Amino acid sequence: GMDVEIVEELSKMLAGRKAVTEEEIRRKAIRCALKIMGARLVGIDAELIEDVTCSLIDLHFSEKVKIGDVLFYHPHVIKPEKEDFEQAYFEYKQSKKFLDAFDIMREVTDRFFEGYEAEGRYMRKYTKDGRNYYAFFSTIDDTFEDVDIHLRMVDEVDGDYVVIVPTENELNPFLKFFKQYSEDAKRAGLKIWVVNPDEKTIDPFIGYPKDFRLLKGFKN
Repeated sequence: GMDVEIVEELSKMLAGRKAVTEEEIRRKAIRCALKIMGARLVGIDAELIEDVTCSLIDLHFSEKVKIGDVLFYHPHVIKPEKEDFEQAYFEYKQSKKFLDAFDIMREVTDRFFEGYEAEGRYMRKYTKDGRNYYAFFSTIDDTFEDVDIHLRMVDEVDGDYVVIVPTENELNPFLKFFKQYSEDAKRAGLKIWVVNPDEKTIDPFIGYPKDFRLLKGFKN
């Protein structure tokens, strides 16, 4: 905990912003919850994230402006200009992509880990014969930014820690991570696996399980 401390971390990330979306707040709330709780995130329910997001929308983005099918939120007499909507929109796309992929990722990862027993939503813990895997669901751009969190996470769990991210359309997201952090990831033993939400497949980007019986579950 606490819910208050997560709401304080979220309010640091959004300082100076004139517009946000609920899906952006929701995504960054899961990432702040991780930063503050680490492994204890396996015990967190969706209701913590509901309460955190409603901190910020219902620093305080109280006032609604609808642009097409997207609901933006802004402060009281702070007026969002084009540039603020454009950034809020870039963040909405990023966040919606993760959020749309989220449940398919947990389906594909469960299927990879059968029949390990499974618990958790935002971090998911898989256990079979006293052997544990810990899966955090994110995106590669987030993982890039949150890399210090993930590097420390590998030593904090009794088992293997894996970040599960979706496929991207461009090369740069995965390519810039490789250039900047692949060696740090290897040295720390951080695993990152890639889910195709369309094809319902999973593939390693960085790192492998330590059981040949799981290697069956990868696409290529």
